[PDB]
Amino acid sequence: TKRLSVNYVKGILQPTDTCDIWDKIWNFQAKPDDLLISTYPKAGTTWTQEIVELIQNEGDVEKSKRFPFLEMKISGLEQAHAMPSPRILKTHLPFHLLPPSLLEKNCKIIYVARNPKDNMVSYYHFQRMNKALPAPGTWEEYFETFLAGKVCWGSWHEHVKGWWEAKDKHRILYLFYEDMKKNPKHEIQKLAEFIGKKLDDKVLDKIVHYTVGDWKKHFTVAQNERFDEDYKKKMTDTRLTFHF
Repeated sequence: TKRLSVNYVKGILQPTDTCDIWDKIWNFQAKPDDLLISTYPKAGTTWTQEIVELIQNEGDVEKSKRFPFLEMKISGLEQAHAMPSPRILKTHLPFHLLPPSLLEKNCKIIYVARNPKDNMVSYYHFQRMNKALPAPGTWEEYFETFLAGKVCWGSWHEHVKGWWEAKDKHRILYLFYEDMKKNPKHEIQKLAEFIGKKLDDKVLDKIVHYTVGDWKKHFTVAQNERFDEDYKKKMTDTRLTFHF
């Protein structure tokens, strides 16, 4: 499949059909009970959405009863527009580019961050499959492209940091993909509680049943030391912190 056009919009690479609708995305109309799931690409968006659906129903069979990406257009705006409330919305936007209605209405946002080395590997494969995304080049090229943030939705570093800095003054639950992998029950309960559910010592277990390090096989040691030196320079407010 031939690849589609990708261009800078407000400082980040995006699919050109996204770019073509920027003022529509920006002017997105949120509702107070909207729940937004925000992640860098391949940082757990689908997984988090499933857990959230399940949280909202608790019962696994009535869940086939509702997904739109604010920014996307093959559009996320249209599917959002015609969805009943409470809506579950998705985005890969960096925090400073979030449609302002989402903050004016004080909607609950769940951000999920993933360690950048596994995220780089996943995003590399994603770009290999997805026509709407730029050609990733070889792995060795891609490593440098990602390190520089020359990918859709911008630098991973800017992304996670911007969202982390936001959590103080905006209604954001900041989760780590690795924590969800290690201690799901603990994370599902945090998520439940953020969303307003006082759930059960045993409803958790149903969702826990029903719903890291791999990057080491892909990075050379040289790539790794270069990555870490770069990271140390970009990431200087070390309350923010990842398991690798």
